[PDB]
Amino acid sequence: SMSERVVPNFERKGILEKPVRPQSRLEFSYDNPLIFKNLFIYFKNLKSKNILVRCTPTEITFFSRDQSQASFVIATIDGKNVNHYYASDVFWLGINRELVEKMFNSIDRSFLKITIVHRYDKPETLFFIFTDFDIDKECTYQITVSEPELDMDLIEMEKSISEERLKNYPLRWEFTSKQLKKTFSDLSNYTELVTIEKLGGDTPLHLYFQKFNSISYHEMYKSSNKINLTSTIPKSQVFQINVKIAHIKSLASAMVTDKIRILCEENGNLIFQSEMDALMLNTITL
Amino acid sequence: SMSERVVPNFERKGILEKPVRPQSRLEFSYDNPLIFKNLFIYFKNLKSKNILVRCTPTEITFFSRDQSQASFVIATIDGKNVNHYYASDVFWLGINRELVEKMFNSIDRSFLKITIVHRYDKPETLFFIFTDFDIDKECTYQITVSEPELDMDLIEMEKSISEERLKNYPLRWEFTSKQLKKTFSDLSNYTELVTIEKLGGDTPLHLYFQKFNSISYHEMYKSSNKINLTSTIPKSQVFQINVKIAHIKSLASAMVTDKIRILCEENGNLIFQSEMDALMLNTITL
Amino acid sequence: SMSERVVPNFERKGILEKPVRPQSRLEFSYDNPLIFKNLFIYFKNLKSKNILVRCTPTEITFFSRDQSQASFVIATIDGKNVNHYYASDVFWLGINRELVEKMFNSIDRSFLKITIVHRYDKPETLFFIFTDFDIDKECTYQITVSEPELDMDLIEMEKSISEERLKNYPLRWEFTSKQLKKTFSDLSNYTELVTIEKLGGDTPLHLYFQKFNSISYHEMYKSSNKINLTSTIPKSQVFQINVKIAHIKSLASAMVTDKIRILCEENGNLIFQSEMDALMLNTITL
Repeated sequence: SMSERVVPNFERKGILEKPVRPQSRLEFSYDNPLIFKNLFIYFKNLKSKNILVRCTPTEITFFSRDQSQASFVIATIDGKNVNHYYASDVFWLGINRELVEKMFNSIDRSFLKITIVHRYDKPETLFFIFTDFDIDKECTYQITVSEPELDMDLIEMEKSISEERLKNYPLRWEFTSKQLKKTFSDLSNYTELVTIEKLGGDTPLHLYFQKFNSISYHEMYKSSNKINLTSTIPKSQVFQINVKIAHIKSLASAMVTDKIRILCEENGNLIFQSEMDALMLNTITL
Repeated sequence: SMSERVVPNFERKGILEKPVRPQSRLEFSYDNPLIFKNLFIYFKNLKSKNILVRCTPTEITFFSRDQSQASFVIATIDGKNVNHYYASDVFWLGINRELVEKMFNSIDRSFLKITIVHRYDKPETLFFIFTDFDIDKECTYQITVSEPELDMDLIEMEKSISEERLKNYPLRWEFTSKQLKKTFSDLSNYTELVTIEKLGGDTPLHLYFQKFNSISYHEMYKSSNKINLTSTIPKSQVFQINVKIAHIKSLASAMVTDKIRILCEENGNLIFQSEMDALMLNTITL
Repeated sequence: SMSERVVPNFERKGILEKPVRPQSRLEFSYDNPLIFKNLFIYFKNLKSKNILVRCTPTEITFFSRDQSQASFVIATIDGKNVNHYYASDVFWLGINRELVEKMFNSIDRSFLKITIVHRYDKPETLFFIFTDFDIDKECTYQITVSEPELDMDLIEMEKSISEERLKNYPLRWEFTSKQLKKTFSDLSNYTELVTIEKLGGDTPLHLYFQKFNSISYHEMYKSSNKINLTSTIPKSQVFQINVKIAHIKSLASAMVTDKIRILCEENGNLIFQSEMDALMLNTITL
């Protein structure tokens, strides 16, 4: 094609009125395939067995829970922010994560494009196409998919991440993926639980654990503006919850996105919002 | 000496009429010692036990087979393309690969020169000298070698790589070491055998495997010019062979050279030619 | 603060007349925390169980021996070469290395400052504070320390590294940490002991081992000026000792400093002096 390395001249067309191929129930193309690799490293870290996929004319969404059933994951890729998107209607698919694990891990910088196709022809087949433009090499995966495991709680977890319900969480801040990784990797060296504490007002955010007669650790954020922290905790009121380290380390080590928004409420539930390009990743740990 | 790091001022003299030292049956010197490290990483990947060495007044050749006896390796370093070469006559040596494994792995960028000396004085000793010019440090290895294991098939494998016999292979193309590594690493994630298929004419090269009800994988090269593919397969004739992944991954992971020429024939035999600087590496898998 | 990354504007004030906080028996601050990480990688490589710490109004010193009891380590950080130092008197502390192992390993480039505080308030607590200036994040470790294990030989090992006793060692040279690592890693591939030999006069330094009928290895330094070698061995006199590889590889792999001074005497005792910035590291292997 056009090479200097191949110069990537891709157009972000978004949602199309009709597919290129007539039997396509879904046509997806994206110029950032590493998004899918990091997403499924996250699914691997969570030891998720099955990935629920919902395709609508506007976006595709991947649902999953971790093995310990504590964390819920909702990853939606917006069709208007990708290079090519069409979906005929609302249909669902089920993918075994172990089957596609190595396929997603095979994504490297030699692939400038990922294509996903589902056809009425093969109702139990999902096509994944990775394209190497340096040598015009097309790598096509034929993945056998099933009709979805119902999991009716997804109707309640998609409501839990609504913006009406989100702007009432009293404590929120932002970490880079590097910062979230460092905090919860260092914490995992000594503890499985960490206390998150914040006094009402302009006091620092505190993360700490205490072990008598050996080691106590306290990490304190003395400038709330530098982590985009906002708090609605009443003055002279103490916000204090304990959260598990394991699932947060799984998301942090996956490095799925650039920045990560952390939202906390008083009964211990956290929400992690990791938005990058076309991918909006939400983690609900209850 | 002359340093800015030491400025390497080495001369490629080639073959000499007589050695520097009088008792030298073989004097070899080369300014690219990493060639030998990658060559013996390959020998290690193949689990080769013994390396057969033939020294002639024109070149030195290393023979070996893999543990499964499927692959044959012929690596010859041309005396006219190295910095210093002399050999009195045609003689053979045998090296235990396990004995010299760590020695070759010790080669790094601090060594700007490898020297190999065999003397009539010590008929069962092979000298390997690595020189660090930053501190004038000379690292000398005294390796005990044996008289060679006969292996008479080498007379038939050196004939098999003749250019008369090579230009009749109907299917050939070229991969970079990175491309050959990616193809056969990704293949090894799901299969032990891959089908190589090519229809006569200007059709794409196809590599694929099929597993019912789980995963099928197909990688297709839509531009034969971009992989230097040439085919003599008759029009409307189908070339189709199955090849083992393991031994090819061993060569690809060794990253011995820059480019790799792949030659296929209809009964499944492959030949890999990897030529870099003074080293010509041939892999015959039958 | 002042950011372009945060521009580090730290002052090296040295020793202060009185602490900032009134109850501080020791106040230590340093703008090179990676020194402590490499120091405790060394302590980990030696499998040291307990670290003896002596704090004086002029400097802080860390003592330890390796598990095999062959090597002694004396690491002193000079208070006049750090950013902030005060100590009320001469007192001693004991630290369990396993307890603080992960804490020191958590030091990365996101921390521009390490602070160590001991208070009369908490006599069995040592505070370690790492500061991330990008987000004003303060990571405080509360380490439980004990009153020191007496180990009276430290009075004899601190005398052994006196400059009066050091300038009589007949053989000394200097390696970069990369060179010391390469020599004793390559040696560890084939041997547990290496012979160090030097003939009196301007002859090369020799390091070698010999194994009959398999492999002999000889590394020779043909330019003594390039490794800053000085010898007081009488002419036509042979200096020859055998030294263990393990403990030297532990120091070399730790990469604690830039250069390393090696001192040898005729009864096999070695001394390694590794001085970097505020840290002076001495290794005595008897």
